[PDB]
Amino acid sequence: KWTYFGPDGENSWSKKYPSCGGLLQSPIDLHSDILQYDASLTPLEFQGYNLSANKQFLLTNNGHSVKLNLPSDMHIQGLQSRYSATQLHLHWGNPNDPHGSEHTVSGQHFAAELHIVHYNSDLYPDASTASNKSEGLAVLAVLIEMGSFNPSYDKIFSHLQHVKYKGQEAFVPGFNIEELLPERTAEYYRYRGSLTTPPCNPTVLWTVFRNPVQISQEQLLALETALYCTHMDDPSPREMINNFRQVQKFDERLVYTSFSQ
Amino acid sequence: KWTYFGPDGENSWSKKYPSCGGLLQSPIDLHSDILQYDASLTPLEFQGYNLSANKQFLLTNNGHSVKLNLPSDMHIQGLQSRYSATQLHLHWGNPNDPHGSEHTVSGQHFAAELHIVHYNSDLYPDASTASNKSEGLAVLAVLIEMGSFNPSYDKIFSHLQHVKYKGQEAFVPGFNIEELLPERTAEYYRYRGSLTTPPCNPTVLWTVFRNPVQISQEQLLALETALYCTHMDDPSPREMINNFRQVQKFDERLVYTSFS
Ligand SMILES: NS(=O)(=O)c1c(F)c(F)c(S(=O)(=O)CCO)c(NC2CCCCCCC2)c1F
Ligand SMILES: NS(=O)(=O)c1c(F)c(F)c(S(=O)(=O)CCO)c(NC2CCCCCCC2)c1F
Ligand SMILES: [Zn+2]
Ligand SMILES: [Zn+2]
Repeated sequence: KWTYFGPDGENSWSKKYPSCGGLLQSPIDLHSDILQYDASLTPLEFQGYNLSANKQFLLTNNGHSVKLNLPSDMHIQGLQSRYSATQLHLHWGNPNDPHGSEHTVSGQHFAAELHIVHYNSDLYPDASTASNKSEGLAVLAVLIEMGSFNPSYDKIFSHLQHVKYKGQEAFVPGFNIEELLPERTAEYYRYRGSLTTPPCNPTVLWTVFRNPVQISQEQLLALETALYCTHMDDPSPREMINNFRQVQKFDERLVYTSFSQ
Repeated sequence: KWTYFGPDGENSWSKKYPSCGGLLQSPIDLHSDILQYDASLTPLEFQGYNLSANKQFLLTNNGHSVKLNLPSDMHIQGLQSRYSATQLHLHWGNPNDPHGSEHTVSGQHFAAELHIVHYNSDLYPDASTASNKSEGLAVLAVLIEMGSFNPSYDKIFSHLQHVKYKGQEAFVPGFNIEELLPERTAEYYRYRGSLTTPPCNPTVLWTVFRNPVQISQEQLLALETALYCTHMDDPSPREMINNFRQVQKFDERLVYTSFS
């Protein structure tokens, strides 16, 4: 059992999960000193993001986040191997401190962060297997701020109130995930990192888009209040909040940008 | 041992020291949402900070920072118990990313940070005994930014070449420690936290001053380049850099300010 608050909190993850205390840890603060423009950085292409509306995809509160499972036929192109979708999830903060992105940009926490997890399907038979292996994962990160209502994100946020507790499962009608991407996806930060949750394997190529998306005050509140980290039967409920890991040292590492300034 | 890097860096500190994976950990990001003004916070009074120019004080490279020993006559007034000085020390980054303050303000790392450690000498016989007890410590933080040369800080820095390796020591003549403090010291952040290094006891009354000081770029480069974590006879040597902890979750606590 690992949490984001307390003695089983992030500082103690290394105890049972050695990689959490290891190399190439994520997330990071995105700031000019570690940034380098790289003009070999080409736009990604997104394939099979348009999931059938006439089909439904499994949403899961896993006691640590709310995740939507995704079909392996959805993949990205523009990286070295094929990367096929496995899942998306979010991290966020709390109504007292609604700044719970994981990556930060010149020290600024955004409101929340959306992650779309892909695995290496040129090399590995699944995501689980790929996760423990080198260059085995690729994560897309969309920074989220407060602003206008977001009908596309609502396509997820409306099933929340019905997966409130640990282990619970429910169904979203398939939709076009590219709707969850920001403006100018060609402009992004790229670097080598790790899973931000136990077991923290250093196996992730991160792409964090330069531009954020906007969801409204109420959707943001909704996301921050809907879920619990605990089961239905648990005598000591815990609200699912602050489910972002703190930024990590970035020693001898560099973040590559597809954009100049 | 414990380091700021590698498999013995900060995310593994809790495997050696229970408190570093506990509550109320320092340092923290100083940002708008969690600041609460508190008109109750009166200016501290610094007693016995004008050290005798006629006395030498030990400056030690301990493999983690450079620390100057301070006399137990040196104390803070203004708090509920008397707090007496034990030492001061610093934290910093590296020439390639010269942002190594422990506290950040609105997410921004300053160049470096100066810490002046005190223990509660109304309750306890010394610092080490006080290190694990209620209301044990009060630490003063001074945020450091790169800029104008600072004569006073050079009263410490000018000696850096003498404490280059771990276990190495210089002697420093007394000057006024208050000269190290930024202006308007009445203006500060205040919160309950911990030691930023192992054993990380959650026994520190923190006071971070609002205003940064400046040191020159030469002065900061000396601090970033003179010192080593390893002994002189270590020919597999570690540079002393990035000797600061990442900011901690701080999300039931508030930080109180004395200014608006
Ligand atoms: N920010 S993250 O992208 O590194 C991340 C999470 F934050 C996260 F919580 C998870 S998971 O524990 O919720 C479970 C995945 O469905 C994964 N998942 C990865 C690691 C777990 C191995 C199997 C799935 C591969 C991705 C994950 F990748
Ligand atoms: N950031 S800090 O102000 O809490 C701090 C340090 F960063 C630090 F490095 C030290 S250290 O020089 O002694 C090396 C760490 O072992 C102390 N020293 C205090 C805490 C040590 C235990 C009890 C005595 C109080 C001094 C210390 F207090
Ligand atoms: Zn994630
Ligand atoms: Zn310190």
